[PDB]
Amino acid sequence: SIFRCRQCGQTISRRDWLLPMGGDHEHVVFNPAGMIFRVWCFSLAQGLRLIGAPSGEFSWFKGYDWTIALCGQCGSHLGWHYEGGSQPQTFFGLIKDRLAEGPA
Ligand SMILES: O=C1C[C@H](NC(=O)c2c(Cl)cc(Cl)cc2Cl)C(=O)N1
Ligand SMILES: [Zn+2]
Repeated sequence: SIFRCRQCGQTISRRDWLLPMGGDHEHVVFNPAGMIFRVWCFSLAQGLRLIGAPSGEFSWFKGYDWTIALCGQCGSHLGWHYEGGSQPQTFFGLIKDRLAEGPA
């Protein structure tokens, strides 16, 4: 029902807020360092700290620029916030295995 940061327990998001971007909330992707991420898309999230300036470089989602999303509490890299696109303008792509699911 809710998703917390796996490292410290910070409240991050909810199952109800999963978003099927391109028909699926799950997207498996790699960055230029070859790191594989299983990214779940969410319409909304909280408890994050978004860092740096948005960048389109290597964006996995056409038309969106990303900013890195850290856990606001412990600093763990939890994913990205996506903006500058259309339908929707913004969303979060969070790394599934950095989250823990549990009761509200
Ligand atoms: O949509 C995205 C987000 C994802 N970005 C990254 O992994 C990334 C890059 Cl490329 C550079 C730095 Cl300095 C830090 C990070 Cl976290 C990517 O490659 N495509
Ligand atoms: Zn945390």
